[PDB]
Amino acid sequence: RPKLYKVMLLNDDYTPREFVTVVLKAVFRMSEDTGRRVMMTAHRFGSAVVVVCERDIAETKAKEATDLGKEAGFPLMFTTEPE
Ligand SMILES: NC(=O)[C@@H](N)Cc1ccc(O)cc1
Repeated sequence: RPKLYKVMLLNDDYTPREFVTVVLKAVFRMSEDTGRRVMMTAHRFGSAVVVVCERDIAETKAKEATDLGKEAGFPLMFTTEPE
């Protein structure tokens, strides 16, 4: 029985709010609306659960989404943690 992993969106003071949104759309197939809501959830409370899936997939999507911010000169960070 594989363990499932939460992909966590973390907060920072630098990454633009709308950039986080379009990342969430592109990588996690969220709409504009859901993207804003999740993005703001991290914005206020420090973090937010984006998705929960198999480990290897969680790691892949966390890396992709983080690399988008990274190569843009942003500290945007997606992590995985187990449940
Ligand atoms: N520009 C800002 O004010 C950031 N707090 C926006 C942001 C929200 C959520 C995040 O996971 C990351 C960044």
